[PDB]
Amino acid sequence: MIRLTDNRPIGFIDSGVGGLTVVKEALKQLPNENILFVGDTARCPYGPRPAEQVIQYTWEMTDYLVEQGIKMLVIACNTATAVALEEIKAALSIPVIGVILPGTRAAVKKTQNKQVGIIGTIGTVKSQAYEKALKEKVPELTVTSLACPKFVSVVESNEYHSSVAKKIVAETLAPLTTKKIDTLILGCTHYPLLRPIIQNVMGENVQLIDSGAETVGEVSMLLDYFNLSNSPQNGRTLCQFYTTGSAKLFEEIAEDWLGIGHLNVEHIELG
Amino acid sequence: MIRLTDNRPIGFIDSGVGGLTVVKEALKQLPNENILFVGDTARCPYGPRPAEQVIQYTWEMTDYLVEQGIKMLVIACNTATAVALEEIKAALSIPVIGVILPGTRAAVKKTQNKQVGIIGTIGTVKSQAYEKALKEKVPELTVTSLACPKFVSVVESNEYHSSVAKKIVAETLAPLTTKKIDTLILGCTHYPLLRPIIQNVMGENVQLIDSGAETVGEVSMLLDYFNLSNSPQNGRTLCQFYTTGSAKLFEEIAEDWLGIGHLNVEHIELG
Repeated sequence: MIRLTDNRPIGFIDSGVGGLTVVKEALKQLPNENILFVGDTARCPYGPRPAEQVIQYTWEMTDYLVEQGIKMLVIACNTATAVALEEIKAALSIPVIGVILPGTRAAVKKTQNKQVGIIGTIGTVKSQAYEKALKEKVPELTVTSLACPKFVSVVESNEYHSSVAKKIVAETLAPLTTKKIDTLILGCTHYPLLRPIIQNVMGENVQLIDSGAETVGEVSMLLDYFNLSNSPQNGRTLCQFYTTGSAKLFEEIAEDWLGIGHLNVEHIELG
Repeated sequence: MIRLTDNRPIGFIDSGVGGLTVVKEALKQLPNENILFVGDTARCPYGPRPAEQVIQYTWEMTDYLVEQGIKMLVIACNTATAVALEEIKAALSIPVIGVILPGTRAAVKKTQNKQVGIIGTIGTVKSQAYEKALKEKVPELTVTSLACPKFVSVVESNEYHSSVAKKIVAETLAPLTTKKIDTLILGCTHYPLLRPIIQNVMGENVQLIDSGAETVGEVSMLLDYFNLSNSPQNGRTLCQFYTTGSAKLFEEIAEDWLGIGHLNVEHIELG
C-alpha cells in the first residue's frame, strides 16, 4: 500500500514536431509531471524509410531519453509506433505507449451508429493501421479512411487559422461529410491545431477523437498502475525539448503551438 | 505489431457479493471477455480480520482462479485491495488491479469546485483510504467522507428499490447535501444498486463516481497495453461464479443484480 513519489520525467519521442500536441495534452492532463521530448527533425520523416532505419533511429531517441532519466516512454509518431514500438517495449523495463490504440479504443467507445472515420497522412491511411485496429475490436464498424495531404504543411507553417487553412480543410473533407460518420479520429498529431476548422466542417454531430489526448489519458492510468506518479508538492519542475535539427525553428513552432511563453529547446546529436 | 487473441478469462475476487457490480460493468464494457468470479462468503467480511488472515484468504482466492486459467486479476473488495493487493501484484506475473485508485482518479478528473464526497462502509471511511488517495493527487480538495451503515443490508436483502431503501438513503445522506459537493464517490461496491435513489437525494448537479465501473475502464486499457484481449469473433463464451458459502443464496443475489437470467454458480472449498 506504498505510494511512491517519482519525479523522474516522462519521455516523448517523435521523428518530427507533431508530437508537440501530445506534450500539450500532457501539460494539461498531468500538471505535476516532468517532461522530456526529442524531435529527430534532422531525419524526419520516418515513413518512407525501411523498417531497419526506423527502428535504429527510434532506438537512438529512446536511448537518449533513457540516459536522461525518463521513467516512462511515449512514442508520439505513427511510423515509430507501428514499426518499432513492440521491439522497444519488449526490451525496456519502463512502460512504453504508442499513439494508435488509445485513439482506437476511444473511437470504439464513442461511436453510436458504428460509422467511424479517420483522417491522417497518406502514409498512415495506406498502412491501414487504424482501420485494422478498429475492426479487430468491432468488425461491424464501417470505417472510412481519408488522407489529408496538405494539412501538415498548413500546421507546420503556423497557418492553421488562416483562410488558406479553412479552404484546404473544407475541400479535403467534403466527401467525408456524406457518410453519416458520427466519430472521426484525428489520426495525425498535427491535426489538433486544425480542430476548430475540422469541427465546423464535419458538424456539431460529429465527435472528434484526439489520438494524442487519449494516449495521455492512458499514461495517467499507467502512472497509477506502475506506482510512478510525481507528487503535487513537487509539481512540474522540468520541461525540456531536444531536437536534432534547427533549435530555432523548433522553438518557434513549439512556443506557437503550446502558447505558454518561452520554452527550453536544445540542439542535440544522435547516432 | 502482433495483436494476440487471448480467450483466457479475467478473474474477479471478493470476500462477499458486492463485487458482482464490478462484474456487471465488465459484462457491459467488455462484451467479448470471459469471466471468473470467486466470492468467499464463507469468511465474509474481511475488514475486522488481522492483515495476516486477509492476505491468506485473498491468496487462496487468487490461487484458485490462477489455477482456473485467468490472465488478469481484479481484486473487487476494499479490504483486500488495501491490505493484500501490493503483495499479490508483486508476486504474480499477470496484471492485478484494485477498486480504489481508479475511482479516485476519476473523481479528481470530474470535480470542478474541488468539493468531493465519498460514501461507504464505516470500515472504508475510517481507514481513510479514499481521502488519502484523493489528497495525494490534489491536496487542495475538500473531502467529506460519510459512512452509510445500513446500505449494504438493504442491497443484499434485494430491497434497494423499496420505501425502506428510500428512507434509509435520504436520512443517511442528509448532512452531505449541504457541503456544495459536486462529485460523490460510491466507495462500496454494493452502492451502484442504490444509484437512482442516491442521485435523487444528492441532486442532478452531483456527479456520482462508480469506483467499480472506473476499475473496469482501466482493465479495458490494460488489456490493450499487455496484449491480452480476446477477439470479437470468439466473444464471451464463459462466465462462471464460485462461492465458498451458499450457492443458492449467491445465485439468487447475482441473478437479481445482473438481471440477465440464469447464471452458473458453483459451491467450492478454499484453504
